[PDB]
Amino acid sequence: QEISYNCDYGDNTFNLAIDIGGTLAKVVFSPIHSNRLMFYTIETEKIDKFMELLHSIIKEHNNGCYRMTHIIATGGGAFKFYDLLYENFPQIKGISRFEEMEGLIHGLDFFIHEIPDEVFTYNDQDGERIIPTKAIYPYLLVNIGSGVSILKVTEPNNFSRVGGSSLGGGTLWGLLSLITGAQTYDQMLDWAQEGDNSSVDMLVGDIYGTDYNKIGLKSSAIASSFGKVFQNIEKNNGQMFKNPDICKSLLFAISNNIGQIAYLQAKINNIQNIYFGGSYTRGHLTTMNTLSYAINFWSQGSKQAFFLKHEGYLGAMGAFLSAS
Amino acid sequence: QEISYNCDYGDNTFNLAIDIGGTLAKVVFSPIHSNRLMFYTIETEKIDKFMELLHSIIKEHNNGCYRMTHIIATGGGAFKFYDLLYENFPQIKGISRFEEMEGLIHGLDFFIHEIPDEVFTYNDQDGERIIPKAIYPYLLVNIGSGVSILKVTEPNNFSRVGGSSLGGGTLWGLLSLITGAQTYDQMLDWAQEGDNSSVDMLVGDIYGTDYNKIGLKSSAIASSFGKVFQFKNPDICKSLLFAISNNIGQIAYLQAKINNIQNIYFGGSYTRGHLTTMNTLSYAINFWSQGSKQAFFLKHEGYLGAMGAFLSAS
Ligand SMILES: CC(C)(C)c1ccc(CNc2nc3n(n2)C(=O)CC(CN2CCCCC2)=N3)cc1
Ligand SMILES: CC(C)(C)c1ccc(CNc2nc3n(n2)C(=O)CC(CN2CCCCC2)=N3)cc1
Repeated sequence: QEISYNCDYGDNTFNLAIDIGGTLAKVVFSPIHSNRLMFYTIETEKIDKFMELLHSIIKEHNNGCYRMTHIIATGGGAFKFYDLLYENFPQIKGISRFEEMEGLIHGLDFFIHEIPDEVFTYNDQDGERIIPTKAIYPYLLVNIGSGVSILKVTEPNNFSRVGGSSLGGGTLWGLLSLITGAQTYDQMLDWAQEGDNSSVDMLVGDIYGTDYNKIGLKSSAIASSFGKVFQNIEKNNGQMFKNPDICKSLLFAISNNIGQIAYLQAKINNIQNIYFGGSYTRGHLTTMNTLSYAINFWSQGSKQAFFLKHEGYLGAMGAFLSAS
Repeated sequence: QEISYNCDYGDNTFNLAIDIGGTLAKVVFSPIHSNRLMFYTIETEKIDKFMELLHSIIKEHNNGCYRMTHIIATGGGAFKFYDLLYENFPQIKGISRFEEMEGLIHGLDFFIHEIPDEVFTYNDQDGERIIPKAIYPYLLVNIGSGVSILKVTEPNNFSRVGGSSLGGGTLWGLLSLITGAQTYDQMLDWAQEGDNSSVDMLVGDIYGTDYNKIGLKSSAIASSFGKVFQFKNPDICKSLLFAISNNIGQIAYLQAKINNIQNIYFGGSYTRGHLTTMNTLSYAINFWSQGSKQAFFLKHEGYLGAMGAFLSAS
């Protein structure tokens, strides 16, 4: 989903920014003179195919001219696959690394300051609102991939990772894949969307028979994700539970958890604006709503969720920008 | 698991404190003049048996005298099963209600101040240590089905500052449906035997090395179940126990940090003298605070609310 941006092409270098995660490898590049930023994603585990795509991009978008190509790598793979990369691209101007947290922040900051129609709020009440993007700072980034990293940015170039969590997209995809046997992330999202978590979850209402306003929770609030199930090829003979219900429950469970940790991190760091990055939302309305509600709920309106059109490309984008 | 205590039998009343939670129904009482505190737990699912037990207790330890029995009920069951309670005890001295967070805190604070050998620390390196102002402020992480978190800054100054739906229920639920484990006990056996890297993506899997710039070694868990969408039940168990326990750990740390708290007491039905769990929770606290915060555990971790209700009669 290309972006129009006036790039500086003064050094006549074709910059291939790659971000090789645990699961997803992202590429950001701009054919010289195009004023277009282009983005692809392929699985990390298809490492061969990832390299074919890289050669293919040089072939088609830079006239097969290796000598003018600079590879800039970020994410774990910048170390882990560096040798393989150096070996597979003998003729390039060079392959260099850019630090992962710097990349994320550099990419996000760029989108926040330079790309119209990139940053948006979303809940079910309000719909989608595009932001017309130094009341920027400080801001939080919650980067949801397989796992979750949380970074603060106090000002341009001043950032740090303040924490993270092992309960991310990878937990969601993994649990629901094994349990319900969904084959796509899309399919589990559709299953979630039409499901009912109250079949598998304990609500406050189940415990109290009513609201619990003294602690600020309604009957419908979730007390225990999957709380009803102990209290009741393999799992198919295990299952007495609706797959869509399971998918809903676990999507709420993980999102709400991310929401809470984001909130707590924002709290500590006196941040109002929370940006969600990574591969997790994917413009999925329910997901964005759950995240926005969690932030709103915990902050009582005082803090705000934000999403990004190019949410999965923060790292690769930052890497790209470093090669200036 | 009786505590011996010098109670005030000033009212001459048999005070029967109950805390009916979502899964667990708890009871604390003292036979008059015994100076004994007694504790039983029955599943909420078996509410009828819990009711039968309350009758039993009155018959056995208060001499069949309903007239001098005062029930103090807390937990959501005090609301949801009010009708059953009144139906069971129309003729007792009173059925009082005590608010649940106040009961938790009153229970905890009494155990911290008054009962020797109740509060301990535990990890794999140092073993169990019994602890014998410097008390406040403190945190309570109450884990049953879900999680409540409370801050207590002075004797009668506390609040629930947040909570989590990812509790023991999430663990028992996923592990029971995925693996087939019968009991919380047999999850810990499976987990004891387990290697989580089978299903968890580690830092070392992503970087081929440490990421010490962010303070994470190659063996740190980047994504629980992160290998699963590209399986040994022991591995699953250990993965999810880490997943849930570390999360609770992190959230406890963050809440403690927001509130400038050093000491974090765990209550509920989750630790239950399970060494691994207690180690996991301690380590998370340790890790996130670089050793400057501390997990504490309680011999009667499950009875905080009943205990606080019991004390409200006093
Ligand atoms: C892909 C990449 C970047 C390697 C990665 C790694 C891990 C995760 C998510 N997992 C995670 N993140 C954490 N985790 N676990 C902890 O256990 C503690 C923690 C903070 N801790 C650091 C040391 C000082 C004390 C505070 N941050 C996401 C992405
Ligand atoms: C049994 C009993 C006591 C009924 C119970 C209920 C819920 C849970 C766990 N679930 C949970 N706890 C939360 N949750 N979710 C939230 O979503 C938000 C939240 C705090 N929020 C409320 C409004 C002001 C800002 C802070 N506390 C455990 C035990």
